[PDB]
Amino acid sequence: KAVTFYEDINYGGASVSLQPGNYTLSQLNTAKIPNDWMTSLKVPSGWTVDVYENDNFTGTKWTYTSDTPWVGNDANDKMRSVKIYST
Amino acid sequence: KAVTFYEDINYGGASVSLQPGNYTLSQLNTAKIPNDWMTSLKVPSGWTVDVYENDNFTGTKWTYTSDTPWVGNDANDKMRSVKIYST
Ligand SMILES: [Ca+2]
Ligand SMILES: [Ca+2]
Repeated sequence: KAVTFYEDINYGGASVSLQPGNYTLSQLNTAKIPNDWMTSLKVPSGWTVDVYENDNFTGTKWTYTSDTPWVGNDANDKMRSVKIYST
Repeated sequence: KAVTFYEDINYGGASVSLQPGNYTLSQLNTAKIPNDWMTSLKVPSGWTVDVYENDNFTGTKWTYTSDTPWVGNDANDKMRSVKIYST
């Protein structure tokens, strides 16, 4: 079980999987996730993904609790930090 | 659906709408919300707005879960950071 983040719409392009945790921009980059890059994601059942517009879990927050082929026009290519929960 | 913050009592004066997220003072300013300015707000049903006296989600916290024509004497013109939840 992991959250997989995808570069392109409908789970296309480059992908990176992450376990639960609170990942800053620098930490995302080390995990090979660039800024302003995420477009779709797969979320395990029962899990929560809080996607933040700015670093350090600030700015607009978009929340996903299931597989999402398109994050929305506002959220597209905006992720700079993320909190992942298995609850 | 958005939280709309208003300059004056009873939803008067300048207004700015924000999606869920954790907004610092600088982020509020970029969204055109000055410090010590907010007097009333509209909150979508089921949402929570935590209004903080100081930057970075510290100091006194005032909580609103419905449309509020007057934030209260203590809370008036004090917002410097805010957390908005759709839950
Ligand atoms: Ca993309
Ligand atoms: Ca005011």
